[PDB]
Amino acid sequence: GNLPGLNSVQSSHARAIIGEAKKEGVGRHGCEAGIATALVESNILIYANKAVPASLKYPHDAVGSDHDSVGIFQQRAKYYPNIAADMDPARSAAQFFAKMKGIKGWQSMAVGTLCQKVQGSAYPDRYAKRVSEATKICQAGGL
Ligand SMILES: [Zn+2]
Ligand SMILES: [Zn+2]
Repeated sequence: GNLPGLNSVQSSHARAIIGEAKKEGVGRHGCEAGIATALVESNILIYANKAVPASLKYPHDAVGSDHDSVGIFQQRAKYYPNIAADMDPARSAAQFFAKMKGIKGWQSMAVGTLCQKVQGSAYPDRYAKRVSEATKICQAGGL
């Protein structure tokens, strides 16, 4: 059925993230970072943004108005110009994991801090508060 604490939509999205974690070989630690980030930024839903016209032309579970942030990871269109990718769970995850891997020391870095660095966020506390669930969800997905 569904993953721990996720409805069927969130579950679908998380499975796509977890699947890309396997493909990219980031292990549970990587998966924890991806899911924890997804929970904070969007609660694992695909957001569009009025501020980015092209994003309304892709399937989305809701609309938000944070900067030019789009998708599950709230990747800024400024920096991530391919909106198709930003609005696709698997491809958007690949974009997260790609940046995460370029961070020297990520494999043994605390998850909260790792998400902060990847997202350019100002506080790790938000992501850290979500790791317990991210683990449960990653485990249930096969990582
Ligand atoms: Zn870990
Ligand atoms: Zn700003």
